[PDB]
Amino acid sequence: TNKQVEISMAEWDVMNIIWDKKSVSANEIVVEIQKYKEVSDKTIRTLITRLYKKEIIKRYKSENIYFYSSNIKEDDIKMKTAKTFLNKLYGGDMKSLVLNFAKNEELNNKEIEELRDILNDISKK
Amino acid sequence: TNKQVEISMAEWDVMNIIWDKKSVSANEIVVEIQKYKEVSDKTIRTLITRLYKKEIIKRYKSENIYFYSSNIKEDDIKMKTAKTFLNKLYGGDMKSLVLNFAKNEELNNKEIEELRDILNDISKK
DNA sequence: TACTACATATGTAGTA
DNA sequence: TACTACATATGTAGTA
Repeated sequence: TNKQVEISMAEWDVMNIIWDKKSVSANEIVVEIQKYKEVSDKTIRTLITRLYKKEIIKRYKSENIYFYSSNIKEDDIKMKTAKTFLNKLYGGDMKSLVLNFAKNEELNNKEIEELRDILNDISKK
Repeated sequence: TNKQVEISMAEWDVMNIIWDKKSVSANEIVVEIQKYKEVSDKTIRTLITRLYKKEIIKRYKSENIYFYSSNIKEDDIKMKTAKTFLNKLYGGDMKSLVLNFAKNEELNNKEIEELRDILNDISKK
């Protein structure tokens, strides 16, 4: 038995990379994340170490280098995070959140329609 | 000039109450929040104090009691939080998040249709 | 790669 | 109501 599966806000950047590349080396994660923000190799490795310790990822040695892989279902931890978020910011109501989106004009009719599409597509049995 | 407007995860419970009741007393916030979880008067007041200090709320004295009110646009801070969330968990793609919802079966066709509705309703000019 | 360091934050709550 | 206390966490990063 265990508890709360945790992913600090800054940790998602590491996990999204681990989930996206299935099996990766710290160095890899490090270069990938730098491709879009100023972060030190050490900092990222701390995140890596921390995830590894919370057991959200596992590893094995390949050459003499460590390669990491997810030890948690992505769809599940993101979904749990999202409900938390939705409850706190909208009393868990996708409507209330999709409506706050249109309102603040964070969506152009092109995206509004693509959505309405896919979404109409889901209702379709 | 100033910076980052902050609302710790536990703070939203206080703000949602301040935004919902327009002008409130700490005591009020305290009873309201207890109506759904075990939290001490002091704890909640700390949140209140902290928000007040970050200037996300202001106050005036009424009888000799303090009444607080929002000093920030709700639609704006929630929206900023949501983009942050969406970028981190879905590379900012409402589709990708609405699809993760249906998938994990966090939505019954009733809600799926209400959504598709309102949403189809938004595309409607 | 493994530990350690560390200012700031966070969730809880106690003293003045 | 105002401060203080405090374990744990968090984002950054340095030493072994």
